[PDB]
Amino acid sequence: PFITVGQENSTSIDLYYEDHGTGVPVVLIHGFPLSGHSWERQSAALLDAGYRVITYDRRGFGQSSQPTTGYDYDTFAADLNTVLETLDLQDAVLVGFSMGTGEVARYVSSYGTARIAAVAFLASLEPFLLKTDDNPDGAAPQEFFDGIVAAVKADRYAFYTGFFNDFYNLDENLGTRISEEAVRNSWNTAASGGFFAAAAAPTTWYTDFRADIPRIDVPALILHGTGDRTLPIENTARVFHKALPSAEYVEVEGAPHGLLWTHAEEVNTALLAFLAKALEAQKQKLLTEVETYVLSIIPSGPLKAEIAQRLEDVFAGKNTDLEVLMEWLKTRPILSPLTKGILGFVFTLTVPSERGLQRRRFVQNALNGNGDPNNMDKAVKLYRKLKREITFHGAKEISLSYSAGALASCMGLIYNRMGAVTTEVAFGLVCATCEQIA
Amino acid sequence: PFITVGQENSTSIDLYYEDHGTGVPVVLIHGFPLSGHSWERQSAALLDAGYRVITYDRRGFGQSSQPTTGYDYDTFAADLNTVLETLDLQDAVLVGFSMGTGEVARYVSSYGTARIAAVAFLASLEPFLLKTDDNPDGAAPQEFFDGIVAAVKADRYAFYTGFFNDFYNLDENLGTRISEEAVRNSWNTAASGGFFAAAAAPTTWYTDFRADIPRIDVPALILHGTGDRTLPIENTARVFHKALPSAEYVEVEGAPHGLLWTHAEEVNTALLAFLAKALEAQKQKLLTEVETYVLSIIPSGPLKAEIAQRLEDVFAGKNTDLEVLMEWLKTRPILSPLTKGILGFVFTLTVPSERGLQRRRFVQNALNGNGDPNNMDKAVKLYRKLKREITFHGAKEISLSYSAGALASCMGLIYNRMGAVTTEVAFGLVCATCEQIA
Amino acid sequence: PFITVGQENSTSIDLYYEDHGTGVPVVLIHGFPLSGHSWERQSAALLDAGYRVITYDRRGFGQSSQPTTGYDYDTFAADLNTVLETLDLQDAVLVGFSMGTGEVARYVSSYGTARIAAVAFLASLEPFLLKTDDNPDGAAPQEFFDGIVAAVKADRYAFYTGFFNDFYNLDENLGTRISEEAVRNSWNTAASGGFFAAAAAPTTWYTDFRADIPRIDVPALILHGTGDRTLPIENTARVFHKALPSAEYVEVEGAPHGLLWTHAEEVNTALLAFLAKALEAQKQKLLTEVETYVLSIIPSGPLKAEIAQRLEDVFAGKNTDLEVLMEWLKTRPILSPLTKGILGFVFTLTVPSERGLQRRRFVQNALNGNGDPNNMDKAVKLYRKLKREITFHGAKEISLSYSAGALASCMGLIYNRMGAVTTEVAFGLVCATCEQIA
Amino acid sequence: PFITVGQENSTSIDLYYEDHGTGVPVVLIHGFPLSGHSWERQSAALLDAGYRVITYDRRGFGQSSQPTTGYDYDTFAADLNTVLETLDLQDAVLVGFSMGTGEVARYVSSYGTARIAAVAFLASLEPFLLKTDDNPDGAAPQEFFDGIVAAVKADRYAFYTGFFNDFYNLDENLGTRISEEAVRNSWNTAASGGFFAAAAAPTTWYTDFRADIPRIDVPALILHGTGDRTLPIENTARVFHKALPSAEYVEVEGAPHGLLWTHAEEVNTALLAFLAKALEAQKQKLLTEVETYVLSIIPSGPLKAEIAQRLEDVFAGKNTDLEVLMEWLKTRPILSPLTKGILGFVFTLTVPSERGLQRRRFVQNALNGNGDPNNMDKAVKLYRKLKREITFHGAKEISLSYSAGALASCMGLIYNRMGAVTTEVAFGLVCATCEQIA
Repeated sequence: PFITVGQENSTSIDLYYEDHGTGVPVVLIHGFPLSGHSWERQSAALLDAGYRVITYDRRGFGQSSQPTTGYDYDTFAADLNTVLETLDLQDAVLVGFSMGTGEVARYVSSYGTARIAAVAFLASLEPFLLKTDDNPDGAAPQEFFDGIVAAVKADRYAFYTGFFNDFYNLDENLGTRISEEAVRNSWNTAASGGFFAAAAAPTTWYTDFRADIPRIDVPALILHGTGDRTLPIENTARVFHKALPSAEYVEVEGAPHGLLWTHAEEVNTALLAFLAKALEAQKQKLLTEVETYVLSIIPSGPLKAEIAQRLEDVFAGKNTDLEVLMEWLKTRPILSPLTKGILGFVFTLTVPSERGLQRRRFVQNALNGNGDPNNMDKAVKLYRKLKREITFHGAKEISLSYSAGALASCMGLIYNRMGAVTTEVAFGLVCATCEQIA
Repeated sequence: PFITVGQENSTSIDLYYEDHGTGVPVVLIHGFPLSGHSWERQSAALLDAGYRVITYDRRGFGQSSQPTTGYDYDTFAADLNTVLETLDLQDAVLVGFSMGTGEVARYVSSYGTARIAAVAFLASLEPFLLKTDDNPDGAAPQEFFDGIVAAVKADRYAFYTGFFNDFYNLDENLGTRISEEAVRNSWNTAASGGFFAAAAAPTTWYTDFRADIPRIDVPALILHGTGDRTLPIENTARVFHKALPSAEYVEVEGAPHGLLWTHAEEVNTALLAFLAKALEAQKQKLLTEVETYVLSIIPSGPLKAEIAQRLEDVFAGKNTDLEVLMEWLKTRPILSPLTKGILGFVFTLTVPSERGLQRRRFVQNALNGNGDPNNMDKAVKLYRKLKREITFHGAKEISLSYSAGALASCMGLIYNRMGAVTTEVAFGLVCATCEQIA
Repeated sequence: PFITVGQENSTSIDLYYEDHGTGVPVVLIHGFPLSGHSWERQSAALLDAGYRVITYDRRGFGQSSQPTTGYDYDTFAADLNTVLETLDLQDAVLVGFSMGTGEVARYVSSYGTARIAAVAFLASLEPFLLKTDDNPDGAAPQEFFDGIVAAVKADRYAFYTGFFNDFYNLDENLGTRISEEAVRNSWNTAASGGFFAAAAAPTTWYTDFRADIPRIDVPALILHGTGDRTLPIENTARVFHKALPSAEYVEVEGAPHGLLWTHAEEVNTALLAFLAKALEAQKQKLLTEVETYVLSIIPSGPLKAEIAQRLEDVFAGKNTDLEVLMEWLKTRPILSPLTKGILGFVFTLTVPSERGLQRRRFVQNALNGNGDPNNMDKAVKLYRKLKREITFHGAKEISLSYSAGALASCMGLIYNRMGAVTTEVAFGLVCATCEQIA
Repeated sequence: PFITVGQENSTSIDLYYEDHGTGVPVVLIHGFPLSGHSWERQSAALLDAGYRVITYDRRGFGQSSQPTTGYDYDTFAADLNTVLETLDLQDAVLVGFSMGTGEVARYVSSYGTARIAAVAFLASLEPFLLKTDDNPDGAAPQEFFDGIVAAVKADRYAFYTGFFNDFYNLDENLGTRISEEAVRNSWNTAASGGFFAAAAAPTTWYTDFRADIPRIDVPALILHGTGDRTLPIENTARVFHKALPSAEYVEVEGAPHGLLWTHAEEVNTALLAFLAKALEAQKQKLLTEVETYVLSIIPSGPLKAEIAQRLEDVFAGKNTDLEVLMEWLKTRPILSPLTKGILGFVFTLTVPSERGLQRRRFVQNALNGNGDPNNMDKAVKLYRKLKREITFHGAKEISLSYSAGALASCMGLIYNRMGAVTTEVAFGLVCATCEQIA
């Protein structure tokens, strides 16, 4: 599986990637000098949780092409962008490691967070590795990194065995956390990378990410090992935590750089917990926002109280039957025919349990909107535009330039054949429909 | 004449209606199982008085379409809503009878009173007909209403002759209050209705309106016959009066259910009296509305209190001389020239005595608006729409699409004796002029 | 509700009709000289059974326009055609009465039975009323009918009272089966018809339908009253039964012509029973035909036996859960991935109980068909054509000119968004898909 | 350049006008009997200060058409309106001279000051020239003006030489303040005017503007010459100042009527000072508005406070060196590269001192935008639209319909000197660029 992301002379820059599972897209960005297959312990856990794991090999590493140009985070983010755009991910999760944490930071700070739901930084490079007079929180001067570069061009293969000695802490974890077989393969992966890439990659480690940090507006997770030899914890995560206090901070005791394998159990537990927590918060933040707009059409009374509980009992996840709901919604005294349709429309999008009902008829008759030929035509012009939309705020703004009858008819288009459009965009119409009747 | 209010399969649910006369819109809603033509005696009196009679046929009755769905007051009110919206009525009058009294209450409790000036409940269903343990004030248990439904489904046509026997009290009024021919027509009307409508209509009689009663904020009239056999007065109007004491209560002695025809002379007298009283209340309520917008331009001080008194002493009908008003209005130090014109313009329209003398100039120079042909042209374009306009909300709505300079010149047109628009639209200009200074 | 079906000089020929309920379309064609409202006892029973009742007024009768041309069964069938085409009915039921039985016969013999599922003849005219030397089974010579025509032009209104005297047998059923009120309305309906229509309609009674009878290839029901005075049972249904022995024959004892009201209970019971029986037979005749083709792809073994029972337990109507079925279908040893998708596709179309499952994934991956760009394109060309198709035989023939992979991909289009197309057309693809793999 | 403002028979009434410079729109209205070109000394001074000079010729004078109807101030103001509306001026300045002062006064009392920021009356006609019994403060009786009309109709050309003798005071200023050549051109202009215009114009001089004076709510400037022979200062400006005390009053000593040329130095100083005061209130509120959008890209912190100070110290006009600014902007840790370019782009547009030196590089690399052929192509499509635009609000709205990458690249085109739009439009790009990054 490849994705063309560039062009070099006569050759085309293609990246190897894998696409597994179904659900919330989770992008795993590996680090130096491994490939996407180094996530194999994290991949298994994410697939069991019900996520969609998408891993790719960075240019010059793994099974991807090996160019001699474009080795900077501005290009790396551009490659990530191309991957996200081609695969068309919405509300995805970016998880980075080593060099991968830089790609996550650079993408959010350059391409925004229209497609991103949450981020995770495992053994990050942030905020700065280069120790200068402007930033004493560095780990080493440029003379150190230059020694590494000269070492790779000297003997790239021999450099690996020494690098992995501090990567997994073989003087501490060999035969314990990581077998001798696992070390050999990690060497093979590094050896199967680009010769020019491994010599150019370290020159990207001392890149300044200080300008990229405050552009993070999504729930973040900063995780780092205490026994990390390659990336000193005191020069990375500690000052990063100060720059982004809102991010969940987790230190793994006695964990090397490659804590993806050694301390897999600790990382996998903390990562799945963060995702289960952070995505639950936004899923619910759209539900209470919809509930706000939906209750703004219901006249104050006992029903406005009753409708809220039937919603809350659904928003929490308590089992409820639609037949009783759809019937109880029909036999409602205060509610107008128009608002019965809107409530029924919400109830279908909020319950995983459809109860095996094809569809209801009282709402279809309610969502007609007086059946005006010019009004139904204004509903299909909207329906084509909502399919191209991705965000909640995007769906609401577009569907606010149409009449209330048009929105209802447009809701009818979505009610019979959904969908196409997605639930986040679906709520954008509903929140717009209830807002127009005010 | 039809108004589309719904949709059924391939067919459209249309309602037959009539629009006669010019003046204050009066909407007459018939009851079971007649049509809009049953108001022909009340209509005639309203047409002679100078009102605007608007009658429509309920779905499944009269000349309207005959659907098999939506026979509840929420649909009945929704249909009523669509009718009011299409004709775009402001400060209209709702008169209900039998089932029609239910539609008025449900409309007010669901769609508000933005278009309603006053309401009237003739032989009401309110508050409840179904006699249960929670409400002993019912007229009969559900087994009774179900017997009627079963009687209709047996032979709806044979059911009519028996129904009309207690409807008009033929053992008391036949040959006296109502001829046999008029009864024949009432049968034909019932026979020309929907078969499903007549079988679904009785199930709406025992609807609870107790939650809708206190939502009535417009002047109401509760009228009922003492000899009503179909709707016992002790189970309807008597307990209805306790829930809404503010409503004018009038009993017609020895009057049956169909008192629209039998005691027509009595009903028309009580109804015309109610409108002349309730609208007089609103005429002055528009004057206080003008006072509201006009005082929002006057600076806080002793004058803002005195001006309110100068307005109220005129609005009530107390005798006042223009010479004192026009002179005292002229020699005011703090008030700007613009607000002098608006105050003078109001003062000229509310007092009948101009004395047949010259015109004034200080108001004329402010309301001239500099006398520019294109500015006067935006005033005559306004003048062209205001002579064709009838309502207060209509004049206001139109002159808000014009420049601030245009409003001044248009107020000048009516003051300078060029134009001659109605009193209600003139205030629409004033309220719009005062609205622009905000 | 009107349907334009013709043109006369400056005027347009429109027909009044009603469209109620949802389900299998049942067209009720009234007789002379009533309207569609005369089905009001049959309409109520059909609406409770779950059918879709569609009644219309014949040209020159009821609320329909009253032309002076086109009074023949060739035109009457043409009008029926226009109604069926405009409403777009599929697998509908034609029920005729008096003159209406002729319209049913003429339509089937001229326009085919592409839209017809079953027919019913209540008090038929078939096969011939005119008693000549060629057909002694007539009821009267032409001199009799000519006396009627002269009687109508003499006094159309007076003719009705005498006609209804033999129509309902008032000397037998008045005050018993039919009230005096019901008779008055039937008069009103006849009086509200076309003056020229009532004088031209009888000249259509002695029309020869002998050439139309053998074109009936659908399940039929011949019903007639024994006490029918207008249409002698011995001259109609008796010789009709001989011409069509396959038709269910039912005689109602002591029933007049208008047995629609008098013997409503007997007719409604026999009609609902025939429909419940006759449509069950075809619904099942498509299921066993599909089962035949579906089992023709499964290799002989224990599963071919097991798959048949899971289908039969569904075809009968026994409750079954899809989750167990879809999972058991997945974990099948002999079955290829391709055939798993087809079985899952059948299981979704056969159960009313969807169990509240959004959709399955193993079948979507199965129905891909190797994901060939040229093969998926050949699937959408088919999908546009299947929406325009109506019959089972029509769907099969079209979808037999495409590759097996195209059908699978086309089944995928229908699997994600059905539908669009309908189940009868849906099975046409399946039966074609399994047939191509042979 | 012409503006259609009316219609006369087969011909169209067009006015010649000029639109020069960029900044606050200043409309200069000339007087009798010259043209718009008589402002050439004020135009030059206003253009150097950085204003936008807009002059037009009154109907019947200069290069404008010469109709024989519509010679009154109500029409003159109407013409001015059409010009202001067509050009769509916002917060403009109306400056009148001689006969021109009446149009400014006449415009403000009819169309408001929604488009007007300030007004200026040079050698005004206000408040009244006609000496009557109501106003002894007049300049002349009706017999004087009638003598002028008769003098013009006698020999319009000969009238000019005598008129200009008192217009510029040739017996005092000839050869000193104004040459004989300048007078000759002034003669040519008057002779090229309408014959009927010069005979109808004087009849507008004695028009009453007293009702128009108190409607002036904007900062005003009353200026007049003391040695004015055509308009005696004691009968015009002296009593005008009393009617509008809030207006800045400035008398030019020893100045004739035509003080636009003779005392240009005196007028330009007083006019620019008046403009510098009334317009300054608006000048600062747009600069802070730019600052508002610019600060919306800077992350909240200590720098957001320092950057605000760096903006304010430049907007006021305090001397600052770009080398320190561009270097300090370059060596900023928190600021992203993209926002560095925008700040540098603003810093380059706000300081007049380029030092006649080189360009900067850190901004060139930021405004590149990844150098994508399609993103850069969307930048040149914008540049074509921005060269034709004039206002700040106009530039912002257009460049808000393009992508963020295009805006960056478009800012690059103008910065790398591949284009040249105005400062007001330049900020329109910046303000549009900053709004999209949110």
